[PDB]
Amino acid sequence: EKNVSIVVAASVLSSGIGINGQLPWSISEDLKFFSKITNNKCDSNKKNALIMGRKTWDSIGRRPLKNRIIVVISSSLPQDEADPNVVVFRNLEDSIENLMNDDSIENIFVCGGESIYRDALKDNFVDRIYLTRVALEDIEFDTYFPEIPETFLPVYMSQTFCTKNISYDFMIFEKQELKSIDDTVDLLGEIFGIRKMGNRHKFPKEEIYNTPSIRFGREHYEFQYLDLLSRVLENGAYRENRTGISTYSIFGQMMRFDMRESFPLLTTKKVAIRSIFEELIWFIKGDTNGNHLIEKKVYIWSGNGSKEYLERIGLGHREENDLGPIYGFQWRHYNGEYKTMHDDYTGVGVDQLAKLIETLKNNPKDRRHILTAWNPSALSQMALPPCHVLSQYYVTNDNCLSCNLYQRSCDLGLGSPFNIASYAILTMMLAQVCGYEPGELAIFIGDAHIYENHLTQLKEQLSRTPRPFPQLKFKRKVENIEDFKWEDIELIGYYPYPTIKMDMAV
Amino acid sequence: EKNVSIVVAASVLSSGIGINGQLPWSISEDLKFFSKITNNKCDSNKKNALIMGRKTWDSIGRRPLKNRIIVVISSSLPQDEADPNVVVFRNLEDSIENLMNDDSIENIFVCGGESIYRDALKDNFVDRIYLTRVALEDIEFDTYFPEIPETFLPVYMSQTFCTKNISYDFMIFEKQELKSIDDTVDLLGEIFGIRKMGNRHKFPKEEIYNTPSIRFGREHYEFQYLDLLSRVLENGAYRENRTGISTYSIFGQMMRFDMRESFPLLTTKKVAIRSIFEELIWFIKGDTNGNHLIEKKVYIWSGNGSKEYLERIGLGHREENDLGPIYGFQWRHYNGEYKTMHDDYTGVGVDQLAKLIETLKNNPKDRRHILTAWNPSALSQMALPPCHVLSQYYVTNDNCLSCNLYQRSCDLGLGSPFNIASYAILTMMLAQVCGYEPGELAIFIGDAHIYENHLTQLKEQLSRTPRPFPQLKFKRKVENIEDFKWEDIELIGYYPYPTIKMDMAV
Ligand SMILES: NC(=O)C1=CN([C@@H]2O[C@H](COP(=O)(O)OP(=O)(O)OC[C@H]3O[C@@H](n4cnc5c(N)ncnc54)[C@H](OP(=O)(O)O)[C@@H]3O)[C@@H](O)[C@H]2O)C=CC1
Ligand SMILES: NC(=O)C1=CN([C@@H]2O[C@H](COP(=O)(O)OP(=O)(O)OC[C@H]3O[C@@H](n4cnc5c(N)ncnc54)[C@H](OP(=O)(O)O)[C@@H]3O)[C@@H](O)[C@H]2O)C=CC1
Ligand SMILES: CN(Cc1cnc2nc(N)nc(N)c2n1)c1ccc(C(=O)N[C@@H](CCC(=O)O)C(=O)O)cc1
Ligand SMILES: CN(Cc1cnc2nc(N)nc(N)c2n1)c1ccc(C(=O)N[C@@H](CCC(=O)O)C(=O)O)cc1
Ligand SMILES: Nc1nc2[nH]cc(Cc3ccc(C(=O)Nc4ccccc4CC(=O)O)cc3)c2c(=O)[nH]1
Ligand SMILES: Nc1nc2[nH]cc(Cc3ccc(C(=O)Nc4ccccc4CC(=O)O)cc3)c2c(=O)[nH]1
Ligand SMILES: O=c1[nH]c(=O)n([C@H]2C[C@H](O)[C@@H](COP(=O)(O)O)O2)cc1F
Ligand SMILES: O=c1[nH]c(=O)n([C@H]2C[C@H](O)[C@@H](COP(=O)(O)O)O2)cc1F
Repeated sequence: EKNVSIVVAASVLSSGIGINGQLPWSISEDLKFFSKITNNKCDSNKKNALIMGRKTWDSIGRRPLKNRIIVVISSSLPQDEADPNVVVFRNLEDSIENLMNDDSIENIFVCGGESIYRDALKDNFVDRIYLTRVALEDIEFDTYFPEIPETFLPVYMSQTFCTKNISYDFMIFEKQELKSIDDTVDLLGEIFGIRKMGNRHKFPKEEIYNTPSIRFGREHYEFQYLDLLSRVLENGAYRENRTGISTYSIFGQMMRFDMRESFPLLTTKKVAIRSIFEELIWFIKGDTNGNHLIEKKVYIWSGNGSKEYLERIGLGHREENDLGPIYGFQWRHYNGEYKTMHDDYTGVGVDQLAKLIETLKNNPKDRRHILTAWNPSALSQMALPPCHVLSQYYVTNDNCLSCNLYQRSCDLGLGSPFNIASYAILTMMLAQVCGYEPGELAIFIGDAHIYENHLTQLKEQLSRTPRPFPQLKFKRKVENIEDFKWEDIELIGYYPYPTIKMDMAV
Repeated sequence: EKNVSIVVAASVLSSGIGINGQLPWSISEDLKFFSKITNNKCDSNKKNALIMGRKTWDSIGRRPLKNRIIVVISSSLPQDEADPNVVVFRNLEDSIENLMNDDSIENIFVCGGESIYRDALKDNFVDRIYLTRVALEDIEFDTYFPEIPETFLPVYMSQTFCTKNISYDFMIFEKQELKSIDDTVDLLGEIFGIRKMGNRHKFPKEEIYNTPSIRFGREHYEFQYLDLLSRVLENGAYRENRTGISTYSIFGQMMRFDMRESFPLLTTKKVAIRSIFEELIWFIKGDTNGNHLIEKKVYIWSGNGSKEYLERIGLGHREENDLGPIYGFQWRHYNGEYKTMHDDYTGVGVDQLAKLIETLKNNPKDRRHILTAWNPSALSQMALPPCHVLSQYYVTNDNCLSCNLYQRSCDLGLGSPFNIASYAILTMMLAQVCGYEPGELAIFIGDAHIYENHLTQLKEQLSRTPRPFPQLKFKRKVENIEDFKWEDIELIGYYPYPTIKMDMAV
């Protein structure tokens, strides 16, 4: 009685694994994973057995794999005894004689085809599943991986990797069937109520924890957002704010995101990527005219730029969509005397974005690559004070550009998915203009909250197991950061769950 | 064969437990901990046995404890059979007959005196130790807790609690004697080198991990700093900077600190608390004269305020210790045209600190309580750009004041211990002026680094097991935040390790 594991690489949605007798992709790192996961043994005097169908045996050229014994399932192949590294059995059941005897076999792996996968789960022989989800779907398949039965639960999900612009994950599904420290902490939690800081930061309950079975393997960095969503539902204090819609708020959180091998665009909800870019390039160009976004069918700044909202906050004399000095006016013309959105401010103010780019490539190891937007002198003229307040940038020793963002207030339903993608794109743009590669993205949050009208929606989003991040590449290299266009951005491998509607609190 | 645990409350340094037949302190929460830790049982049809000496039996008034069987060790007391909850044995060895028979006893606890504690460890009967370290030392003891033998290792250290201005911890010492997820992550770490983000954030090795035996119980919030020290020693990239002393730097870190029941002043190194305050009140008053700190014997701003350093950065015309517009000039006179340190700036600039206090008590649930110091227009006039750049404050539903601080650059040897205490004191001052209690302190760090001349010192600091945080209380309630004086601050229960000398990089 030893371990039997399935190793497979299937597509993310349709679970396709083959086409015309070969794989529908060429991922080098995946083959290395298969080689290391099937050679992983504890006894040096034992070998691992790899069960596979005949057509798969034809796919690998009918040649043995080093340090392993290939078990071919076929009714026609002659049970040859010449090659000691290849053995043939007539049916799958007989091949599981590796259990009963043959103590020289330590582990068993089932890396066959649809025919072998299907009647290996149906016959209930599989203990573990090593799944390699690949983000390719608009191609043709003819051989699929069967649906994972409900007896299996995911226990690990790696970060999203990239090979030839193809995103892929690594998951582990397992078949389901000290206390002295935990008890002492519980007893101290009963004595001190909210005096013990642990009780102010309780672990989320299972009913609000996305994919609860993955306990120790929450490596995928979308969990940095889905678990922040859970921490708010658990510890969020019911509070009122400037709007009529109350929130559940906690203070002091952070999220990390990789940008080297993936793009932190959430997959549990279809995020409008075009509107994010059109807002970011709107900041970079220095524009404050709210109509230029409406002319491009971007209505995210319409609520805070209406005639009734401006008169309500004391800016009735201001024009319709004149948001005033905001993001992109403190970036390009800091401390500049703002008049209207039609005047020409070329030359006035401190150009932080220009000095940022000039410093990033003339002094990379400088510790002052900071782009701020909090101007106390201009706060009263703003239609809305800056939420993503201050950002710092960092050049690593391997010529990568990381980014840290502090956010005073975070709408986890609407603003947060945008802010993650927006500052990811901005870091990539700065990397190309300065000649670096994208690094990491860390977002530090002050007032992390959830609007009470988003409770039914965000609980729906938490019920969706995350999919691998897509890839974002630029089609051309620009000479100045202002020259970026929407046609220059190519989003590769984005297969999200259906979009979720959530109303903005004005 | 069941479990035998020691329960004891000893002083932090000398390990005193008694005086004149009674305890040297009155901590209510500690007695509740003893009651719950000795009643913790799994079988409802069994009771726990509490072994204690005769003099301890006199201390509790010779009356039984509910739901427990007290075992008194005494050579003179008559072995009475009347009370079934009290039994007397002639020696400690005979009393450990609870093991051999009497299956109605589930657990055994040794909460005796020095006489019972000493020959319970010497006879090697103890499996676990529940230690309650109390921060009282300048009093008189006559009964001590014996030194913990090397066979025990700490596995848990709770946060610092407060009762009647007395700080105390809870530790657990234990006697020393799935893999499928860990292996898959290791295999992916071999395939992808630094492409897997986990390899850029490696767990610190044991030789640089403070108190490595405490794996799952790093509750004490001094570990938020000692483990950041370890993460830098593990992943820190060797980089040069504006000074001649290179650093080991990582990007994007955070630390949490409780301020309700303790004061985050590091105990692994004696921190000059007076110099921290004199710098903070120097900021609050709006002063930029570097000599006023030297007149108060505070020389932390002498390196960056010398005649040779000012001429080196292009400010030769500036006076000797005229640091220019820095912290405390952007706080009180933001965007104010700076001349010299002798002029009168009363009225010019935006007073953030005043508007911060006015907003904290007139609109607590506001999400804009932000105090910034990054002014791009005044950066060129500064002797040193702001390190603690921007801070945000938050009022909880139970009238507590939390604080978030973003720090672009962090000298983990010198600036970090100061910044932790400085913004802790500032939050407490704002709480008293606004009528709140201290809450939490979260510090978000950009360039967290360690200067290479601090390597021998910081490794020494990592070899010291942390002690409970002290308490900081104000002697009087001030009417304005500027009225605070050093005589008004009382530091209670600070018993740190000896101070460590580290040179500042100018
Ligand atoms: N992405 C991935 O991880 C993997 C993908 N693949 C791909 O899948 C494709 C091949 O898989 P597939 O087409 O399903 O063929 P299979 O690999 O599953 O093998 C099929 C053969 O196995 C034998 N067989 C199957 N069931 C039985 C049975 N109940 N009793 C006796 N013999 C049986 C038959 O051999 P016979 O007719 O001779 O008796 C049959 O022709 C290829 O494109 C391959 O590249 C393969 C492995 C892994
Ligand atoms: N901080 C804490 O957690 C605790 C503190 N304390 C404090 O400690 C003080 C008391 O402890 P302490 O003074 O050490 O006295 P003890 O509680 O250790 O008990 C002493 C008595 O135990 C008996 N005894 C001890 N050793 C032996 C032996 N080898 N054989 C037979 N009998 C033995 C003797 O009784 P006899 O002479 O009658 O034979 C002796 O007088 C008190 O102040 C108490 O409050 C007590 C418990 C816990
Ligand atoms: C056609 N086929 C089946 C195949 C392909 N990809 C997979 N990918 C995954 N994740 N899981 C599988 N079971 C799997 N199976 C193949 C193809 C090549 C090799 C192979 O050459 N393996 C070498 C590895 C070669 C290398 O290191 O790049 C080995 O050492 O096992 C194995 C199976
Ligand atoms: C003198 N003495 C010994 C004593 C005192 N403090 C300690 N504190 C600690 N952490 N550990 C000990 N072993 C300990 N022992 C005492 C004093 C009072 C009670 C006592 O009354 N215990 C009640 C608790 C009373 C309450 O809940 O406040 C119980 O239910 O056990 C026990 C032992
Ligand atoms: N309270 C408050 N005020 C704000 N002022 C400005 C903002 C930024 C902001 C960011 C995002 C959206 C938004 O509608 N997103 C969204 C989400 C899911 C599906 C479709 C869309 C719309 C689309 O297809 O673009 C709106 C506003 C903002 C905020 O998020 N909250
Ligand atoms: N590179 C660089 N530039 C700086 N400019 C300004 C600072 C702030 C700062 C903070 C602390 C100290 C300092 O000497 N601490 C210390 C530590 C241990 C023992 C004794 C003392 C001195 C004492 O008793 O006060 C000096 C400077 C600072 C910095 O920390 N690093
Ligand atoms: O980029 C943004 N990100 C964001 O999260 N918000 C949300 C956060 C909050 O719900 C509201 C502003 O909070 P407040 O108006 O109280 O400062 O806008 C707005 C943005 F523009
Ligand atoms: O409050 C402070 N905290 C701090 O950590 N430093 C250190 C960090 C770094 O070692 C140096 C400034 O880094 P740089 O001069 O490169 O901006 O001062 C200075 C302060 F004033």
